[PDB]
Amino acid sequence: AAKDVKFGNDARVKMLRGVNVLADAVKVTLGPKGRNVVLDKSFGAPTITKDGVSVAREIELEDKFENMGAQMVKEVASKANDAAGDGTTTATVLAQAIITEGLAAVAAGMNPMDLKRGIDKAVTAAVEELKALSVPCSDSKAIAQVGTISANSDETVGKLIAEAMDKVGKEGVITVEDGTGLQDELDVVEGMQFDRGYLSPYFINKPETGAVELESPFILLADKKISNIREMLPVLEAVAKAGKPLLIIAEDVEGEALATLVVNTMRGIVKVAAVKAPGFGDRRKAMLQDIATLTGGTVISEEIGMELEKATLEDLGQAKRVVINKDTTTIIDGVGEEAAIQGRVAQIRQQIEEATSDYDREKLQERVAKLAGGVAVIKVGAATEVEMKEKKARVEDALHATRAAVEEGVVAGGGVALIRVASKLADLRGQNEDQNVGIKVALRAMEAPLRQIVLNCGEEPSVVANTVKGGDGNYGYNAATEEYGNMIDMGILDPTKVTRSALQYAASVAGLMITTECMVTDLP
Amino acid sequence: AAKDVKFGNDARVKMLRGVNVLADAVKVTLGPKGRNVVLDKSFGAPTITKDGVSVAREIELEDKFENMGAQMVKEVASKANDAAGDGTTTATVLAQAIITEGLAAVAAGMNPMDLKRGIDKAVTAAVEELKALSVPCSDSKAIAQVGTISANSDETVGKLIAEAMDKVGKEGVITVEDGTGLQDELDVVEGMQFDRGYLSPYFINKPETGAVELESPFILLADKKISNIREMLPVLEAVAKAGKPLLIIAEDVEGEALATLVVNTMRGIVKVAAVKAPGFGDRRKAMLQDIATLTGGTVISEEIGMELEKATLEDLGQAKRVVINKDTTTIIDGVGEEAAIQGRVAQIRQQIEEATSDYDREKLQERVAKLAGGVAVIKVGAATEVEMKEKKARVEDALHATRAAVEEGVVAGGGVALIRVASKLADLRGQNEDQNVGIKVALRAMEAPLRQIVLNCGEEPSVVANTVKGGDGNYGYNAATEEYGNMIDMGILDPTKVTRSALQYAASVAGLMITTECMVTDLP
Amino acid sequence: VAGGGVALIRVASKLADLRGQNEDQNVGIKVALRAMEAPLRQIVLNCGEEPSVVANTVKGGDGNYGYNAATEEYGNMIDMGILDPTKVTRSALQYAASVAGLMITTECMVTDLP
Amino acid sequence: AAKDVKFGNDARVKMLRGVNVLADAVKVTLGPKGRNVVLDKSFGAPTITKDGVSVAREIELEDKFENMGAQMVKEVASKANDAAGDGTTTATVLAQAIITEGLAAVAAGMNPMDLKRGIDKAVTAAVEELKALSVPCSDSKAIAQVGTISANSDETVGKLIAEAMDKVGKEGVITVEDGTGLQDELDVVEGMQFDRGYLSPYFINKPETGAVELESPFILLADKKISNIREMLPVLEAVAKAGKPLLIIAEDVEGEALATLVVNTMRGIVKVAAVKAPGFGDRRKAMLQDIATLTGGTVISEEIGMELEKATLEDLGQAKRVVINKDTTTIIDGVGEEAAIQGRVAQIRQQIEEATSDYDREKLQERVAKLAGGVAVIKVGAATEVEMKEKKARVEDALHATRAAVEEGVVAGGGVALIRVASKLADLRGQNEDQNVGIKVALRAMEAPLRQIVLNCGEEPSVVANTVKGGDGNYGYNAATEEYGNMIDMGILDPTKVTRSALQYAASVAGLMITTECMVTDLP
Repeated sequence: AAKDVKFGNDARVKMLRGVNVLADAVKVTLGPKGRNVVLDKSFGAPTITKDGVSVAREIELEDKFENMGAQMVKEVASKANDAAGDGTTTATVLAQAIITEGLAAVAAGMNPMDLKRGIDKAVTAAVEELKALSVPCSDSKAIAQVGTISANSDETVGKLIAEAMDKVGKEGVITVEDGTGLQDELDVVEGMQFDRGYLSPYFINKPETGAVELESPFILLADKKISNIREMLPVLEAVAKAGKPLLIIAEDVEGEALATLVVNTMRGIVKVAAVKAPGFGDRRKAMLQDIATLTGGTVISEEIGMELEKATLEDLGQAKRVVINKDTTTIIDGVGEEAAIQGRVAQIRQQIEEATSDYDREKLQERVAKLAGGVAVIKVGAATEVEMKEKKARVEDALHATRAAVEEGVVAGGGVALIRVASKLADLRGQNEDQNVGIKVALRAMEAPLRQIVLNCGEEPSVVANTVKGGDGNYGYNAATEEYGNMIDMGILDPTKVTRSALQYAASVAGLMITTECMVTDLP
Repeated sequence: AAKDVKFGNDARVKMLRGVNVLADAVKVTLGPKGRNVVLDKSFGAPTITKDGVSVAREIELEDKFENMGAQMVKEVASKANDAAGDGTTTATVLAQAIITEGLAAVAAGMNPMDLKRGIDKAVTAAVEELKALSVPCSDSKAIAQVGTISANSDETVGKLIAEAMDKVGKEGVITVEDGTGLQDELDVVEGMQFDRGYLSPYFINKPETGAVELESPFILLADKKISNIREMLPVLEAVAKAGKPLLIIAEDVEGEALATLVVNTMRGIVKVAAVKAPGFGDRRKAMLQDIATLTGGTVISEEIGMELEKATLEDLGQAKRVVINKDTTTIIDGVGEEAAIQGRVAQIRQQIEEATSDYDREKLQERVAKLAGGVAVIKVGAATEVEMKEKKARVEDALHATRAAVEEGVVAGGGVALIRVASKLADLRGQNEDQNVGIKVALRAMEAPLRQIVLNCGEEPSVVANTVKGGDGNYGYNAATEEYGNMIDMGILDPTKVTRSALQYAASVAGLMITTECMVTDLP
Repeated sequence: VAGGGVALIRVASKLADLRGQNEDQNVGIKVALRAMEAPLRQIVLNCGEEPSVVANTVKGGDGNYGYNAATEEYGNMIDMGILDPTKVTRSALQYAASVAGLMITTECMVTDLP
Repeated sequence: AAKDVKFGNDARVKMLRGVNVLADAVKVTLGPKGRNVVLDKSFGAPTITKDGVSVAREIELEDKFENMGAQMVKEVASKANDAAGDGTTTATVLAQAIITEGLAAVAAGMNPMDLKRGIDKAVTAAVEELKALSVPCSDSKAIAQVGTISANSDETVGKLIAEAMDKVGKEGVITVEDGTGLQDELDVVEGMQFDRGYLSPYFINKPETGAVELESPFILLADKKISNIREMLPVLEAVAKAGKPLLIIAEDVEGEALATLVVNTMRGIVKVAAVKAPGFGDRRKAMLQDIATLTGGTVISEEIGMELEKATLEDLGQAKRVVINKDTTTIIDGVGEEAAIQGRVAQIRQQIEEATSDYDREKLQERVAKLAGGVAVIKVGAATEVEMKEKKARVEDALHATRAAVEEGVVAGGGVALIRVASKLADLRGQNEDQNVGIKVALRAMEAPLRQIVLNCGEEPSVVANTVKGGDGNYGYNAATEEYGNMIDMGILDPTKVTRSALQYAASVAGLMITTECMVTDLP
């Protein structure tokens, strides 16, 4: 198609304008005094929300260049929430601050590349100071406290998360499902989790979390790439008959088969979802067999001369639930008999001994950890379902937050960590003056979220900022109570992982935009 | 699609103009001297109505932002009518008053959140004062009186209702249906009512009542989430023969299945409605079986491996009638054997003995209450179908009003209760000045309905308001007769519940609009 | 009195308990008190410093303590030789309020046609 | 009249565009390879010129704001030529550089006042480095070299100027006239010069110099301020007979009288020009009397009761020539008797013995130096009238430059003094970073003239700039011969006074414009 090509200053102003729409929309929601955004729906009543992730999702602009800006920040910022379970909005206001100052500078005649290098130096430093400020969360006393705080002072939720983590370990797999009737339950079931996400959205049956959820599905395990639905049909009919869901695991699923499957389950014919088999090379075949043992299926490989058309319901594995992310798949309550599974574990566990290589040994260890590890399942009861769904939501958010803490610790929330960390870097320098301007740009940017929060409250951002900078450690401003003090003690905190991800991703995309000299889109 | 995004002042005035159209259209109908609204139809001659709910239903605006506004108040205000059987028009004029003043204040530079907090404080204060002002309706004399007043002073109607409540209790389930000839009938039948409403509008075949009404329908009881109508087809085609309607009670009806159900029943192919199964977890399955017994159907649960395709007409339950609200499902005259039903009752009642907890007990007592309780059916007699249909309608309204009265009592109608209550709160204060302005905003808005009624009467609203503020208790202005005095004595009253509801939902949606800083909609 | 507008903001900071006959009157009072911060906020603004912060710091101290905008230094304004005659500050405030009062109470304007 | 008022950023770009037209116009004339600018005249053929002053005089822009900018730099830059006899184009290109960069910085959010401070520091430091870099012009051999170089290498002009200064001293008054024939002449005559200029333009009959030149005029001396032309009329008519011009020396000539004089001398009858009496107070009356003695006139003062109405041709003074600048009046060959003049010298010289105060001693010394010192008249001869006029011009120019050189010395021309100095100041810092940017702005600005010159020569500006920055002292680029070397040795030089003046006035106006936040003009 004939394109429209814009260069330099213009490309930059269009982009700025697009992200300004995006950020100005999302940042009104920041903090406890945050405002509402109303999002129209063609059918039904409009949606009222304080959730900036939702708001971001809705933003698309008419002008193509402006939309490019908005969509760039939108995506890279999504990556923050994806990593730590939170921080997308923050990533966004940071991005907006850095880009505004950065562009100002570039247009003022400073070198885009030197500015980017300075920004990134400042960010690296900031992440280290962040490691310094972080308060560790390690014994389950801290664990339960953190979960509790994230649950909005529900101590039951803290007790719960901590019990789960002690049962399955801190790195162990934990699931949440609806409760049976007002008492919580906790059980370890046969299960596994690996890093492969859906091969396409539209498989998503749980739009809140953006995930795939299947109950008691059969699971198809085939070691080959599946490009054509011609091989699949008999197994698909056995699955149409047994009226159960189905999970496809292959070397990959592409093209004809992929489109036909998406179209098919979206039209409600034979509900199916597909993900890639984990890993590559020989360990791919092996892990495929591991999952087979866990779920009680048989791997179908062309290598042994097995064909997918002659495959039946019997060759398949099975489990009670599966949940699939953008990047993660979790298999819950697998049917495979205990003999097969623990004997397989013994095999691999002996392979750990016979290991001639450190790498190989560790790969085998990963495998036994997953297979033998099992899955923690929290069933949330409330007495009257409303209270249950609410609590359950609270439990899931708290869980993500607690995992982030368990990994990297917690820091003062409400953006005082960022403004703190930033207050310490004033002496930071680069290789030349442009680099230095880049550094100062980022430091000023780290003041943005706290200032937005303070603004939504009707207070003067510069004064609050001044007071917080004047103090030390985790000293900051509690926007909720309008009270200064120690932010951890006052129970206002973010996982260190969350703030780090927010700043890093923000700075990444801002750097990319600051260094963009040309844009290409289609003509209207 | 590409969006249009508005901020702050711009979006707020937009919203304001939208709710002003809705309210101004709706409030012309208020009071005894209320005016007519003419609603166009593509087919035939237009509708002339004094009913503000219908008017509300019709309002949709050309401007997307303005439409969002109107739709918001429409949605939250509709709820008062949902709860109390009345109060939606009131809620809307109340809301308009709160919104106009509130946004006015916001526009002056006051803190939106503080305005909100102050409004909510005045509303809490007010609901309490309403309980203070409230007059109990307890004995069946007063009950019959309230009924007679809601039927437009038809004592037959009062007599009938009081007789119904005496047969099934004040909390008991009561129904109204067409009569078999001139004279009324009253019968108690096996039946149940639980709080789950239609899973979608468009299921409504009776727009006067905002209800779904099905005669001699089949009932499908499934313990499953139903996502795919392919599962339904044998059952739906089987129900398409025998030419009877179908009620789906399941864990939920989602996506494809729901969409197809809506479409099919709206194109007249098979009349169908879907509702959520009551409760959650295990006791959900228990109640489902309760319903199954009541209707002589069979619950289809995946747990033992039953599939919906393998369901036949015989697995379906039946009743002479079902009625579905937004929040309610009521089943009338089930086919279930008296032996079966009574045996299930016996079982639950012994389960009550072994109960190791009060919680378990109260839940069971609720269940046997429903099952053993049955349903009162009032058949309205007339002589000439026209008179019957009319009287029936009046009986329904009176029924709803009387139930609202038995629950929370009655207070002086004509919007004078609200203004009385506001006069008692003149000293109410907040944490700061903006909070105080919010309070005064609410107190002043509470004068709006009365003031409107009086305007429609062609009288001077301020003078009447002033005179009413000057008196005490249930002293107020009777607009029909242009007479001041004791409003309860004059038979002009509202259930305390509907006035409460109107005020609360009004303040709710108003609070939300006052805190909206951004709106996102599609492009024209 | 202390110049650079700190006399007006001092004076204003002492009147926080001033109340009128009703709420609109109360609003009148706060409008005017808040207005008295305007000259220093402006002075500070032209200097490229943050008006709100300086204002804040000045209100916190007492007497003729204020901000010297020339030197960016806090202290005793009079001791720093920075002052206005009391008469000029009064006249500025009083006349300002006079015309402002008149404009606020103006309901109609008549001028010739273009 | 109603005004158009622009603020801030908008106003600044208006100014920027205005000085951009002026400068881009003037700066093409700069190199020895400088280009031509063509100036339309309504009657006859257009003017082809390389004189940037001439170009500047013509520039007036349609947009009132753009015009304000242009006129600002135009006026203060004119002040440079006025001080040193040269440097106006330089001042203008310098100003354009500083304004462009400075406003860039301001728009990027740097403090206007701090940028001004930084610029002003850099210039003060630079003027010092310029003084260090300066070469003295002291012995008359050096004086003759400077004159010769300024004369386009005519050793005759150097000879002339040196002989002239030797006749009258370094500070003595020197004038140039038409020669009476081939082979120049020099004579010292009775004459004087004091610093008072015309009281108004439009008195100018010599637009080339922008000066007043009157031949054999009458001189009026009044110790009064003249507000009304009625007192003047008999005197104006007395001057009207004998058909000679008239010089007014008074306390002042104001309002009606001055306007009427400008007007009358503009209609071509009664050619007259007016100036203030030199000095003020009592020393002014004394000095007036000195001029009276020199010219053989009589002071007319009201103190002794003399009135202008009774003044005749006899009271009027006389001289062979008078020349009046914007800032200077010089009177050449007065009719006063040698006795009168030398006797007045004796009066004052005896007053010097009696002085009990040093200040008075200095003032009297000033007066006898002026009186007894006389005026040098250089009469320039050549072969043909044309050659004579050409040479006369070369002599006038050379004299300006040589005077400037005797005062402050010479520095490397071709704009390399500026770029040299700038290279010496690279380490200079201010009180904060904004001040630093100010400093770098001015330093960068100092390269602009040389860069312009190299561009006009068709060579690469960055490259030449660089090579000159690499050497030391008076090392630079000769644009004419495209040869690098020692600029003074190659005979390419500017008086230190003109380069200094240029940089200072340029930075002056630039400083003002950068700190301009509001512009006010008339409506179109």
